[PDB]
Amino acid sequence: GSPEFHMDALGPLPDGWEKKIQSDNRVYFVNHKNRTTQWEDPRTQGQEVSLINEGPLPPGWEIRYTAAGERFFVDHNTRRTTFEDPRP
Repeated sequence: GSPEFHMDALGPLPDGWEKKIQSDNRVYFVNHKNRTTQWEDPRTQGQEVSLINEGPLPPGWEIRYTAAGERFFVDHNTRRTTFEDPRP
């Protein structure tokens, strides 16, 4: 009797951030602790450094998972999805 909710409730609201996806595939973020909004993924706004300091996944990029269970990368600069590219 598994609930049709909280399937992957690790991503949405982990500690402060709140991620809501837009039909463009742009996730909005709202961190309520520090009060900040971020487009696509929180690439430390312009600085693009905080999630670069130990982040081999979220440099304002997105993992896009296909139903088969494959995660790709997504960059908003060129509007690209790709197997890898930013960091292994």
